[PDB]
Amino acid sequence: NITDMAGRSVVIPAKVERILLGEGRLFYAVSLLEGQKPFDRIVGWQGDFRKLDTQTYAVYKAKFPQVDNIPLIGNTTADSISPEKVLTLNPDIAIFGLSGHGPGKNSELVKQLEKAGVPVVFVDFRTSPLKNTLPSMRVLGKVLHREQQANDYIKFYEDNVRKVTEITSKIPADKKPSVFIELRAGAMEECCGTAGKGNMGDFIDQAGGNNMAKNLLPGALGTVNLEKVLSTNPDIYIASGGKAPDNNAPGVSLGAQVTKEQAQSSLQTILDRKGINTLSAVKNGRSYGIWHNFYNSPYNVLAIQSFAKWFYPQQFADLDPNNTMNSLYSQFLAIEPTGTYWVDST
Amino acid sequence: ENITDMAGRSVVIPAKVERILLGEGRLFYAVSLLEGQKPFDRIVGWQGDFRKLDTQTYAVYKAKFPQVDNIPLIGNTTADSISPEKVLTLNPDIAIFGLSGHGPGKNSELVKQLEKAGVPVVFVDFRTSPLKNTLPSMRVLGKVLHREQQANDYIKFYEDNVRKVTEITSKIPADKKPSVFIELRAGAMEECCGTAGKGNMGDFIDQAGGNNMAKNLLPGALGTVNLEKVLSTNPDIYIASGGKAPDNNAPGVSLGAQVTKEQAQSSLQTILDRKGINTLSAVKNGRSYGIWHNFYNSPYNVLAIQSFAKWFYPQQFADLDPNNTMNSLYSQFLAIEPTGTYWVDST
Amino acid sequence: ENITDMAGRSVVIPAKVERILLGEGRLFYAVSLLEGQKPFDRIVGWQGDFRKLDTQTYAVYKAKFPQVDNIPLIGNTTADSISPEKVLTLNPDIAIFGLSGHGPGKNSELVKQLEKAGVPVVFVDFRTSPLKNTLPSMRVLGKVLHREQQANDYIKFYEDNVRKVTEITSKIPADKKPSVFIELRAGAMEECCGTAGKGNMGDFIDQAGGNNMAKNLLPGALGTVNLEKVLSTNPDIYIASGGKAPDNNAPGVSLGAQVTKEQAQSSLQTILDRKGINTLSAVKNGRSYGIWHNFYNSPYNVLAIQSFAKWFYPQQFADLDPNNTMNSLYSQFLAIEPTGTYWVDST
Amino acid sequence: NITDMAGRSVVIPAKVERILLGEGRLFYAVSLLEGQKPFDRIVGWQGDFRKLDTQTYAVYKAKFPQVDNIPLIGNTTADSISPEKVLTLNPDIAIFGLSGHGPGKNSELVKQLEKAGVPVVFVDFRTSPLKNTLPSMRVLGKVLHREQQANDYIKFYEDNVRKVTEITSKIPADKKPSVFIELRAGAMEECCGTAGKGNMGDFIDQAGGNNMAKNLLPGALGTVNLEKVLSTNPDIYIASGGKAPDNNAPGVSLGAQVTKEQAQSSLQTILDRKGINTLSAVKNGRSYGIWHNFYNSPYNVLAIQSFAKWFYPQQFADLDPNNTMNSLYSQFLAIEPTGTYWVDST
Ligand SMILES: N=C(N)NCCC[C@H](NC(=O)c1cccc(O)c1O)C(=O)N[C@@H](CO)C(=O)O
Ligand SMILES: N=C(N)NCCC[C@H](NC(=O)c1cccc(O)c1O)C(=O)N[C@@H](CO)C(=O)O
Ligand SMILES: N=C(N)NCCC[C@H](NC(=O)c1cccc(O)c1O)C(=O)N[C@@H](CO)C(=O)O
Ligand SMILES: N=C(N)NCCC[C@H](NC(=O)c1cccc(O)c1O)C(=O)N[C@@H](CO)C(=O)O
Ligand SMILES: N=C(N)NCCC[C@H](NC(=O)c1cccc(O)c1O)C(=O)N[C@@H](CO)C(=O)O
Ligand SMILES: N=C(N)NCCC[C@H](NC(=O)c1cccc(O)c1O)C(=O)N[C@@H](CO)C(=O)O
Ligand SMILES: N=C(N)NCCC[C@H](NC(=O)c1cccc(O)c1O)C(=O)N[C@@H](CO)C(=O)O
Ligand SMILES: N=C(N)NCCC[C@H](NC(=O)c1cccc(O)c1O)C(=O)N[C@@H](CO)C(=O)O
Ligand SMILES: [Fe+3]
Ligand SMILES: [Fe+3]
Repeated sequence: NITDMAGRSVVIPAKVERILLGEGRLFYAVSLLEGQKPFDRIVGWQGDFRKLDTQTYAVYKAKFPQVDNIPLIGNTTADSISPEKVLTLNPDIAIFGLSGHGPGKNSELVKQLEKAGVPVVFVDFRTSPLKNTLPSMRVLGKVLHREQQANDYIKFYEDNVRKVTEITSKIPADKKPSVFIELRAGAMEECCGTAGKGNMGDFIDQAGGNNMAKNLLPGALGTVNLEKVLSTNPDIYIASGGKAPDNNAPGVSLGAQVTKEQAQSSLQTILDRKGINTLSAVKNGRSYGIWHNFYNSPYNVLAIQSFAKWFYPQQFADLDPNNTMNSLYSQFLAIEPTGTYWVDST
Repeated sequence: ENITDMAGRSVVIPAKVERILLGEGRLFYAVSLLEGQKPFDRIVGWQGDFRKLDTQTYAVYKAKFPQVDNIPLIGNTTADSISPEKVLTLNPDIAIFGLSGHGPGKNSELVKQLEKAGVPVVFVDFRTSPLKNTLPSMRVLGKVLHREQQANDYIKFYEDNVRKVTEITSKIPADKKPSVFIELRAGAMEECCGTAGKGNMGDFIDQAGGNNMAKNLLPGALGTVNLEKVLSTNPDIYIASGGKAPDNNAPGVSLGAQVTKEQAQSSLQTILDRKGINTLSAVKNGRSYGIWHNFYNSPYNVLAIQSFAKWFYPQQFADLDPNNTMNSLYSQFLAIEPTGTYWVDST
Repeated sequence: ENITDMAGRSVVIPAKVERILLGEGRLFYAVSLLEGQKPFDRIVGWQGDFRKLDTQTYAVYKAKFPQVDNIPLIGNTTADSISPEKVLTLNPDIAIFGLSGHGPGKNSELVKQLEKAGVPVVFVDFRTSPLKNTLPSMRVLGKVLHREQQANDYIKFYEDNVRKVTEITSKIPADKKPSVFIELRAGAMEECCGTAGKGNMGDFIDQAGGNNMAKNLLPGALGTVNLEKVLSTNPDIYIASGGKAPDNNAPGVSLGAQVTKEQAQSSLQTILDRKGINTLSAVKNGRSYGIWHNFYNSPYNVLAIQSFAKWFYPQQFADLDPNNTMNSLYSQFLAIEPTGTYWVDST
Repeated sequence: NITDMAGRSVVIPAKVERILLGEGRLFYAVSLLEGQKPFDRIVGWQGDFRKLDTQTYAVYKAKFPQVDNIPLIGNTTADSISPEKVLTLNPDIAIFGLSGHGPGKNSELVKQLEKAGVPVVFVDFRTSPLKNTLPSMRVLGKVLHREQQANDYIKFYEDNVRKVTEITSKIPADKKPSVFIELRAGAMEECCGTAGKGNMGDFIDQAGGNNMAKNLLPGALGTVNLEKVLSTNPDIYIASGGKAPDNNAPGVSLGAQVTKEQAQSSLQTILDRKGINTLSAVKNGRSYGIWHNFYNSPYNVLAIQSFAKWFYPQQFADLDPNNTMNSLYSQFLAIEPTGTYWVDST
C-alpha cells in the first residue's frame, strides 16, 4: 500500500494495464516511466493534453499514430467528463491531480470509481510542486510498477535542481530580485494571471527569486491587477505561454514546434502591450518567456533552471537547460526534443 | 439613454437616482459639485476612506450636516475590506467606482455581483489619468445623476481656470522647464519615496509646465523612487504632499480644512529637515512646497495645477490666486465655507 | 467570518464573545487596548502570570476593579501547570494563546482539547517576532473580539509613534550604529546572561537603529550568552530588563506601576555593580539603562522601541518623550491612570 | 618634498598660479581640486582635451568662455609640442603623464624645464590606474595646495570602489567571466586595440573580470587580432568610444552631449561588424559601451562600477554609477552632469 498526494491510502494493483488519466497532461509523469512504449497502458485520458498541448501531441502522433485512438473522457474541464464513458473503459487505475482541468479528491467520479473497485491515485505538480513533484513520481513508480524508472528520474531531478539550490538557498532575501510571472500572458480575459504560494511561485522561490504575488494571493493561482504590477515595478518580468506558431490569437508561442525567431517575435508582442511596455524590467531587457505547461509537469526542473539563469545571469552562466532537456529526453522519452521552451527578449 | 464610463463600458442612465453607492468615499468630492446645498441626500453608503482619511473635511461637513455620521460604511480603507453583502442590502440604484484607489476596480467580484443584481456601475477617474479623465468623469456623472447643469457649470469653471495656466505653459520649450519631484504623503510612509509617474499628480506637473523627474522612472501612475535617486537627480523643485491633522506629532505634512498656515509651514519644515532631503538644492534654494494629498483623487485638482504653475514660474503667475479659485469653487458649488490651508511655501 | 492567526491557522470569528480565555495572563495587555472602561467584563479565566509576574499592574487594576481577584486562574506561570479540566468547565467561547511564553503553544494537548470542544483558538505573538507580529496580532484580536475600531485606532497610534523612530534610524548605516547588549531579568536568573537574539527585544534594538551583539550568537528569540562573551565584545550600550516590585529583596531591577525613579535608579545600580558587569565600558561611561521586562511580550512595546532610540541616539531623539506616548496610550485606550517607572537611566 | 609617479623627487612650490598640462585630459585630475574656479591656474595645456574631448570642452566653455584663451602648447602628440611656446608661458609647475599624448619622463622638454628651474610632476591614470590613481591625486594635492580636496576625493573613490571589491574580491577565478575590451572600437585602422596588464585591464581585474588580453600583451596597451578574439570567444564584450553625436566617422558615441538612443544606435553599428557579430557575447547580449577617456582619468571609478554591474548584474543591481557620477560632480566640480558615459546593447 502507498499514501498518495491527497493523504489517502491506495492498494497497489498486482498488474496494471489500463491507466486512466484524470488530466491528460499527467501523461508527462507517465512518459518518464513507460520508456519506448509510452501509450501502451493508457485506456483513456482527459482531452487537455490533446487540445491544450497540440504541439507535443503532434510530435508523439507522427511516431505513434495510435495516440489518436486513445479515448477522450472529456474536454478541458472536470465538469465535461462523462463518468459513464470512464467506467466502461474498465480502468485498473486512475491517476488524478489535486488541482487542474480534471477531477479532484471530492468529485463524484472519484467516489464512483471507489464503488467500482478501481484504485485512485492523487499526484500533484501544480498546487505544490516543491512539496509534491518528487513524492508524486515515487508513488507513480510504485503503483505502475516502474520503480526503476521513477528512481532514475528522481536522481536526475534532484541533481539538476541541486545545481541551483546549492547556490540560491544561501542567498539572503534583500539580495534577491523581485519577480512577476504572468501566466498565459496576453491570452486571458482579465489581466493578470499569476502564481502565489504555489505553482510557478515554487520555482521562483527555489531559483532564489522574490515573487511579488507571494503575499497578494491566498492560493497557488490567482489574479493581480495590471496597476498593481506597474506600481510594484518588479526587477524581472516573466510571461508564460504555449501558443502554437500559426495561431493568430494573443499569447506567447512556445513548445515543440516553435522556433526561437517565433518565440522572440511573439514574446515581443506580449511585451509591447500598454502598461507592460513601461515596466522597468521590460525596458531593461529583464523580460522572459517560459512554456506554460511547466505549471503542471515533473519536467519543471527545466523552468527552475531557466529562472535561476535569469535571476543571477553570471552565477549560472555555465548552466544549460537545453542540455538538461536533452539528457531528460534521451534517458527517459521516446521522442526527439524539438522547439523552444524558453526565450529571452531581443 | 446610455453613456461610456472611464473603463470604456456602456452604462444605461437610471430614470431617477436616489441611492448612490460610493466605491471610494473621496469620490464624494465629484458628487459634491452636483448636489448643491443637499450634498448627502442621495448617498446610501460609501467606503470609509473619506471619513477616516479625510477627517478634517469630514468634521466640517458634520458640523453643518450631523446626518453624515449615519451614512453606512461599506468598508475601511481597502477594496478587500468591503463586505459585498452589506453593499447589496443597501439596494443602491447606482454605484460609482474609481479605475484605481482604495475601492473596487473594473475587474472586482463586487462589480460583477452588482451587474447580476441589475445595478448600473459607473467608473470615473481622477487618480490614474486626471488629465484624460477628470472632465469626462464629471460629464458622465452629470448625465447619470441628472445634474447636467451643475456638471457643465463646473467643467466651464475648470477649463477656464486651467486655461489660465496652459495658455502660458503649453508654449514653454522643454529646456526652459524646471525639474520637479513630488513626494506623496512625504514622511508618512514606511519607505521613502512615494511619487507619481506618467499619471496622478504627474499630470499636474505636466500641465503646469514642469518636468517630472519620475515620469520615466516608473511604469504606472504611482510608484516608488529611492531617496538616493532623488538626491542624485537633484531636481529644481521639491514638492511634498500630506493631509495630516494639526494635532498629530507623527511625521507628515499638516494640510486640510482645519490647518492653519503656521502649522502647515512648521510641519513642512520638519519634512524638509530630514536627512538627505535637507541637502537637496531645491530645499536649500527654498523651492520647496506642500500640497494637500487628496488632490491626488479629486476634480478640485485644478487648485493643485494652479499652485504648481505658480511654484514653477512665480512671476509669470504672480497675478494668479488659487485661494480665489477655491473660494469661487466653494461659493458657486458647495454647501460649506472654505477653511484651512491646502498648500504652503517654505520660509 | 474567518481570519488567519499568528500560527497560520484559520479561525472562525464568533458571532458574539463573552467568555475569553487567556492562555497567558499578560496577553491581557492586548485585550486591555480593546475593552475600554470595561477591561475584565469578558474574561472567564487566565493563566496566573499576569497576577503573579505582574503584581504591580495587577494591584492598580484591583484597586479600581476588585472583581479581578475572582477571575479564575487556570494555572501558575508554566504551560505544564494548566489543568485542562478547569479550563473546559469555564465554557470559553474563545481562547487566546501565544506562539511562545508561559502558556500553551500551537502543539499543546489543551489546544487540541479545545478544538474537540468546538472552541475557537487564536494565536497571537508579541514575544517571538514582535516586529512581524505585533500589529497583525492586534488586527486579528480586533476581528475576533468585535473591537475593530479600538484595534484600528491602536494600530494607527502605534505606527505613527514607531515611525517617529524609524524615519530616522532606517537610514542609518550599520557602521554608525552602537553595539547593544540586553540582559533580560538581569541579576535575577540562575545563570547569566539571558538575552534576545533575532526576535523579542532584539526586534526593538533593530528598529531603534541599534546593533544587537547577540543577534548572531543565538538561533532563537531568547537564549543565553556567557558573561565573558559580553565582556569581550564590550558593547557600546548596556540595557538591563526587570519588573521587580519595590519591596522585594530578591535580586533584579525594580520597574513597574508602583516603582519610583529613585527605587529604579538604586536597583539598577546594584545590577551594574555586579562582578564583571561593572568593568563594561558602557557601564563606566554611563551608557547603562533599565527597561521594564514585560515589554518583552506586550503591544505597548512601542514604549521600549522609543526608549531604545533615545538611548542609542540621545540628541537625534532629544524631542521624543516616551512618557507622553504612555500617557496618550493610557488616556486614549485604558481604564487606569499611568503611574511608576517603566524605564530608567543610571545617574 | 614629494615623490611623483616616475619615482622622482619634486620640490613643492610655495605658491602655484601657472600650471602647465603636458596632457590636456590631465585637467580631469586638476578639476577635482579647483572647485568652482577650474581654469584659474592653467597657463597652458596640450590640445588633446580640446580636440579629443570636444563634448566635455563645450560644456565648460558655455559656463567659462575664457577656456578658449588658454594657450595650446601642441595638438594631440608629444612630438607636436613646441618647447619654445611652453617656456614663454613661464609655468611654475608642469604636470605630465607617464604615458599618453604628451611628453614622458625621458623627453627633451622635461629636461629643458629642469634647466629652467620649473618643477615637473609625473602622474598616471593610464599605464597603471590601480597602483597610481590614488597616489597621483595625493601628490597633486600636495604640489597644488589642495590637500583637502584631494583627501576628500580619495575617500570618495575608495568608498565607491570598496562597494565593488567587497563582493568581487571573494569570487574565485574559475567563476569569473572572460572579458575583451576593444578600445576606440571601429575607429582604428587595424583591429583590435585593447588593454593588457594595465589601463582598462586594471578595471576588469578590480570588477572581478578575467581580461582575455592580460597575458597576450606585454604592455598596458597593445593589439590583438580579430581572429584571436573570435577564437577565445569571451563571455563579455566591451567597446570604448568618445565620438561626438554629430560625427559620422566610425566609432561609439559617448560623452557629455550624447543621448542613450545615440549611444545604443552607435554601439549597434560597432557590434554589427564582420567577425564581432558572431561573438557569443554579442549574440547573448553581453555587449557594452564605455567612454574611452576613462582610460586616463581619476573618474575611472565610474568604469570599474559599470564593469562590475556588467560582470555580475544581480550582485550589483543596487549599485548605480550614475548616482556616483552625480555625487562626484556635485561634491567636486563646477558643471552639471549630462550625456551618456556607458550603454547596454538593445
Ligand atoms: N476553462 C475552465 N473553465 N477552467 C480551467 C480549469 C481549472 C482552473 N484553471 C486555472 O485556474 C488556471 C489558472 C492559470 C493558468 C492555468 O493554465 C489555469 O488552468 C482551476 O485551477 N480551478 C481551481 C479552482 O477551482 C482548481 O481546479 O483547483
Ligand atoms: N478558472 C478559469 N475560469 N479560467 C482560467 C483557466 C481556463 C482557460 N485556460 C486555457 O484556455 C488554457 C490554454 C492552454 C493551457 C492551459 O493550462 C489553459 O488553462 C483560460 O485561461 N481562459 C481565459 C479566456 O480564454 C480566462 O478564463 O481568463
Ligand atoms: N492601505 C493599503 N494597503 N492600500 C491602499 C490601497 C490603494 C493603493 N494606494 C497607493 O499605491 C498610494 C500611493 C501613494 C499615495 C496614496 O494615497 C496611495 O493610496 C493603490 O493605489 N493601489 C493601486 C495598485 O495597487 C490601484 O488600485 O490601482
Ligand atoms: N499600496 C501600499 N501598500 N501603500 C501605499 C498606501 C497605503 C497607506 N495609505 C494611507 O495610509 C493613506 C493616508 C491618507 C490618504 C491616503 O490616500 C492614503 O493611502 C500607507 O501609506 N501606508 C504606509 C504605512 O504607514 C506605507 O505604505 O508605507
Ligand atoms: N518557569 C519555567 N520552568 N519555564 C518558563 C516558560 C517560559 C520560557 N521563558 C523563558 O525562556 C524566558 C527567558 C528570559 C526571560 C523571560 O521572561 C522568559 O520568560 C520560554 O520562553 N519558553 C519558550 C522556549 O521553551 C517557549 O515556550 O517557546
Ligand atoms: N525556562 C526556564 N527554565 N527558565 C527561564 C524562565 C523562568 C523564570 N522566569 C521568571 O521567573 C519570570 C519573572 C517575571 C517575568 C517573566 O517572564 C519570567 O519568566 C526564571 O527566570 N527562572 C530563573 C530562576 O530564577 C532561571 O531559570 O534562570
Ligand atoms: N596620435 C598619435 N599618433 N599617437 C598618440 C600617442 C599616444 C599613444 N596612444 C595609443 O597608442 C592609444 C591606443 C589606444 C587608445 C588610445 O586612446 C590611445 O591614445 C601611446 O600610448 N604611445 C606609447 C608609445 O610611444 C606611449 O605613450 O606610451
Ligand atoms: N599610436 C598610434 N599610432 N595610434 C593609436 C592612437 C592615435 C590616434 N588616436 C585618436 O584618434 C584618439 C581619439 C580620442 C582619444 C584618444 O586617446 C585617441 O588616441 C588613433 O587612434 N589613430 C588610429 C587611426 O584611426 C590608429 O592608429 O589606428
Ligand atoms: Fe490551465
Ligand atoms: Fe491613498
